[PDB]
Amino acid sequence: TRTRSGSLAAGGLNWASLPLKLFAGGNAKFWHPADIDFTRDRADWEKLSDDERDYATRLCTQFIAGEEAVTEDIQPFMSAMRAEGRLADEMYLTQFAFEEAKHTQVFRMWLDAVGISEDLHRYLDDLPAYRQIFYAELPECLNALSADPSPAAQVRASVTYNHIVEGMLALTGYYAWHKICVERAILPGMQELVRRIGDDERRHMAWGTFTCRRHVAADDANWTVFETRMNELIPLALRLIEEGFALYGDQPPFDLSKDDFLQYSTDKGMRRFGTISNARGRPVAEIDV
Amino acid sequence: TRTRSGSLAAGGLNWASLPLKLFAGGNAKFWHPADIDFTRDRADWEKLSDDERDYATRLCTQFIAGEEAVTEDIQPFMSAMRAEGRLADEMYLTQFAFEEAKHTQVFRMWLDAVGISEDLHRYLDDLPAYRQIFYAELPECLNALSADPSPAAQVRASVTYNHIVEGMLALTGYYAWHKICVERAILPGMQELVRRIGDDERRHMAWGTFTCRRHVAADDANWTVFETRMNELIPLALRLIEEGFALYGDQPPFDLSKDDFLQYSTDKGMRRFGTISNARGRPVAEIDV
Ligand SMILES: CCCCCCCCCCCCCC(=O)O
Ligand SMILES: CCCCCCCCCCCCCC(=O)O
Ligand SMILES: [Fe+3]
Ligand SMILES: [Fe+3]
Ligand SMILES: [Mn+3]
Ligand SMILES: [Mn+3]
Repeated sequence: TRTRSGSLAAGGLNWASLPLKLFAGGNAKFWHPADIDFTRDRADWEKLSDDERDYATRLCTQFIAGEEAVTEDIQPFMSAMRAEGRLADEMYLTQFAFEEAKHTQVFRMWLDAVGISEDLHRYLDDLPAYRQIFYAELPECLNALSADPSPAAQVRASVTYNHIVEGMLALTGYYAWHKICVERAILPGMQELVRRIGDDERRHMAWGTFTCRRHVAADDANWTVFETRMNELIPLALRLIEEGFALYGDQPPFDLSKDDFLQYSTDKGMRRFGTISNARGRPVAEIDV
Repeated sequence: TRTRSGSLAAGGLNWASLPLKLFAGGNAKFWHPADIDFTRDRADWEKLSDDERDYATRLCTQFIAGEEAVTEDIQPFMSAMRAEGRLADEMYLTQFAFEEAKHTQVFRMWLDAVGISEDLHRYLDDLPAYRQIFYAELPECLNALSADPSPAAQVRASVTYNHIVEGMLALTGYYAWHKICVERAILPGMQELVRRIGDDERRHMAWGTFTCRRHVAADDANWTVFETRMNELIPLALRLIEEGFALYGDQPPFDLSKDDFLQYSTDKGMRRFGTISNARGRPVAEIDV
């Protein structure tokens, strides 16, 4: 439904804007899935116990379905950016979406490398909080942006996507793979993939932080939205973590500590608020363009 | 609105499917905008005549606005792929969209390198066919997919996007930059950018070809759709080319021949049909999955 082109504006694009800096970062730090050596993970995998394989398969399942979900569910944000006339942010989000596709790809390649070929949905059957987040909260909230690209809708969506799903859940998951792999010096392919996905995620989270901060600065009502949505989801995220532990008698393999993981995740969620609240009362110019 | 996850299916993803082969290709052949040396183009640029700069600025304007448009307008196709349950195609399209963003980026960097900072919309004022394609036909047709992800809607959208805008117009534009730059051995940064964008475009067009072929094979009614939409747009594309020549008295700089360019573009459009018509009557298995 088009009238003008952002790329043709006087002065061009502002390469110093956050989304364009992130885009350039993603270009400089682009990594190739074909560069990750998976040829050693199967040997480690076969040496694990049944329980250890079960746990790691279930963690992997949660990951790859989550990547897939974000790949799909990020799309309405691109639409919102277009509605706001923010080409640089739209550009950034194309990279974001591509990266999530590539995350989906690399987990799939790891699964293939370790010999996993069965339907994995069964690993989500007993994780109702997971399904509530990834099959309901995330798509429903993101999809709202198609009809309502308002600052309030953006903030709600960014909380769900960037601050909870990435900021709380994915980071806690990376910590889980850390606990599984590092001290035992196993699964070097997984380890490498997690490092690289982590690196991409740093940018995705920077974008989400930026997005909430600029709306918060512009209108303190958006702080309301932020705080409310965070407080709604933190317990649901924590329930996901709890349900996962419960399936293993709260004593999973790899010596994972339920209390450690709840503390970690809580910290990750809690630390989010401060990072946004600092935008309150700031000239939007100090935050944006 | 989610129920299952494609990434969790028995047997995983099919790495041999066309969209996944293209995705892997795009990963292997990823190019960095920061690798293109632009530091020599300004010197060449300043040696051109006013007329030559005018013509090339207008060609560049058409390009970068077109990249921007496709970056934006590809999005509804991702939605259609999701509706069809085709995760591999969705994945591919994230890469496609990212690449168009990066195309937009690199043309913007070239403009900056040559010292162009004015608002460029004025270069489109006298190109009404351009505006009709890029501001009306392309967004309207693509946007239809949001509400109607049917095979017929997909085919119409793919004709507009892949077969006309890329297949006919962009290819003719690459030929224009070839005529401008190669024999004179100028603008090595432009030349390099055009080669790299060309390489990405080969994949985008492969995807569009695949998409039309699989719907055509599945139902010959989709051949109707294809043929009709092509025949509707070819004259509009040719009018775009004509209007561009007319502004320069049908004798632009760089010794460009109107008749040569009309023949080239016509050939590019015409050659499209055969590539799709061969899918008629074929088992879809010979074309897809
Ligand atoms: C004890 C560990 C429980 C950790 C929870 C695992 C859930 C994985 C969430 C995946 C989200 C991916 C989102 C993204 O890539 O941006
Ligand atoms: C005599 C030359 C006239 C050529 C027409 C120039 C129009 C440029 C179209 C740009 C389309 C970009 C689409 C894409 O990148 O996929
Ligand atoms: Fe992410
Ligand atoms: Fe393209
Ligand atoms: Mn990810
Ligand atoms: Mn392009």
